[PDB]
Amino acid sequence: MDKNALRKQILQKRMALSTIEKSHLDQKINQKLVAFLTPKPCIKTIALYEPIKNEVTFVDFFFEFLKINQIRAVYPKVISDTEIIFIDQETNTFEPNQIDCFLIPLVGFNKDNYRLGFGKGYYDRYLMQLTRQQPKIGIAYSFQKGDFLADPWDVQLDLIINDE
Ligand SMILES: Nc1nc(=O)c2c([nH]1)N=C[C@H](CNc1ccc(C(=O)N[C@@H](CCC(=O)O)C(=O)O)cc1)N2CO
Ligand SMILES: Nc1ncnc2c1ncn2[C@@H]1O[C@H](COP(=O)(O)OP(=O)(O)O)[C@@H](O)[C@H]1O
Ligand SMILES: [Mg+2]
Repeated sequence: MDKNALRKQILQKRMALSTIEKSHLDQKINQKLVAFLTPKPCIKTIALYEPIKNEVTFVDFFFEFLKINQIRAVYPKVISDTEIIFIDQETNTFEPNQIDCFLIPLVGFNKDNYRLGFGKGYYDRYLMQLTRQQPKIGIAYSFQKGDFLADPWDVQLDLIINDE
């Protein structure tokens, strides 16, 4: 349904979310997230993101679950307008394969688990460098589901953790 039309629609529905609901959906999601990792304590370095246009938020206790398990959290930083890189708190940059798992922010997703981002293409571009079959998990509210045809360059997400 044209990636652009489906963006404005979902993005707007997400911006109209009430604090209490958002809170109720982020809590649920962060919990499915903690229960998602524990059963495979192999992730030593994980890719997160800094919630922006009302995206799913990462809660305090989630950051604590990573703290007591010595898991490093690296975040995306746009270099120019070409590519993005991932760095940690001390600002050291970790190469693509130094990252064991990617928790990705998104606007929408279709039945084939393809992502719909801001339209820049940084993630599709980046996530092609992963040669370790690292998990590409999309984080999102259950209503971010959308019907759109994927382009040849679109990266397919392995799992889409949502409030369900
Ligand atoms: N929290 C988060 N959300 C994201 O979806 C996002 C992020 N992290 N992680 C890195 C990339 C970068 N996404 C970007 C999206 C848009 C523009 C951009 O074009 N900015 C406009 C601003 C609009 C304006 O004021 O005109 C510009 O042209 O300046 C840059 C980077 N990304 C994707 O998952
Ligand atoms: N892996 C890639 N290599 C080269 N160009 C890309 C790649 N991925 C995306 N692009 C370009 O960047 C743009 C990103 O648009 P789009 O895929 O719709 O963004 P989004 O993933 O945020 O929905 C596309 O028009 C495309 O031409
Ligand atoms: Mg794409």
